[PDB]
Amino acid sequence: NPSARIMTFYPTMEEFRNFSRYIAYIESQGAHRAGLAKVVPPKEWKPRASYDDIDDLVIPAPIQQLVTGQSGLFTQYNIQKKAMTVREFRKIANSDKYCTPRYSEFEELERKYWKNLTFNPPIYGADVNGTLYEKHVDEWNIGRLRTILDLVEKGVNTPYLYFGMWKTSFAWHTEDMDLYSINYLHFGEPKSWYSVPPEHGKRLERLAKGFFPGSAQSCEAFLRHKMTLISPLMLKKYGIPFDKVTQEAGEFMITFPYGYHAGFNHGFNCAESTNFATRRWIEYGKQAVLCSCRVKISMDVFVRKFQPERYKLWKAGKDNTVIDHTLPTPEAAEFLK
Ligand SMILES: [Cl-]
Ligand SMILES: [Zn+2]
Ligand SMILES: [Zn+2]
Repeated sequence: NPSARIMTFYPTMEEFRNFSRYIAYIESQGAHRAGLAKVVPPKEWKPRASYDDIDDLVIPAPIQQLVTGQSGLFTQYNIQKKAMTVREFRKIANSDKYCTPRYSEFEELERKYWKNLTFNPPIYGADVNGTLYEKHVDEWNIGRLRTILDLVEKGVNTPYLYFGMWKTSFAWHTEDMDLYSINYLHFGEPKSWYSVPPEHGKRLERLAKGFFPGSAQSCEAFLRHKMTLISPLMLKKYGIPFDKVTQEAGEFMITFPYGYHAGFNHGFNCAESTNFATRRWIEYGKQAVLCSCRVKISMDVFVRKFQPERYKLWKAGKDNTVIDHTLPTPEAAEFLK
């Protein structure tokens, strides 16, 4: 993948059955170079039979997202609201005040998103501790991915739900500890995404530091606050390489270590997310620039199990390793030959 473009995968039931193995395969194809990838599950596969029974589910901390800014540069302020049900949320999402505008092409809804993001602050039913997967579903269960991340246990290994409405957005960020993430769109309107290849993440970081010097002087890793919104036109103007994709109901999105992403919701929808790891991530986690002011994992456990050679060297602070973002996960051995 020398273009480092967002790749889409259509695994067959046999390919899909093993998660970490498929993640290894996609990586062998160079999916990780984009920072983001799309996986379409086999037609037969459904994580839940019906999403009709979830009306009385509680969103405990709804956030009214207030955006301030101009000419492609913005800051999102999350005003916590009183707990509400999925029924209360769906009624607001679909109301004449908060419903999706009329549009033809996606290019139109995007244009409208970046014009109106500062007006009529929507509510986002974000970071809801729970799962919509049924107990019995073994393939790609966000609640139990059984990645090397489980070594921490031996609360970022838990799943979170997101109830979105038109114009609700997520700011530019990599995952905490520069981890991988899985995002499944359970039902509803699409979710649009923007991605910066990990090989260019430092150019986005540099750009963001230039625009928000107050923020940068206050916290080294200020993008981790998940408050910074940057227009694709601003990225294009400052020559930051990026790509866009639209995830539709019943699709999976994978974010890779140090793969900056941001996006917005088209209308009323629900998506489940969690973090996961591969052997590749261990150097990403060790090297990660964290938020000072303000999720932190002690790498020691991983460096003792997978890098025993470099353990005494790293503990000392002599492990001068340099991350190659083009390199696939060791696990992709069986798929690279
Ligand atoms: Cl327009
Ligand atoms: Zn994310
Ligand atoms: Zn901070």
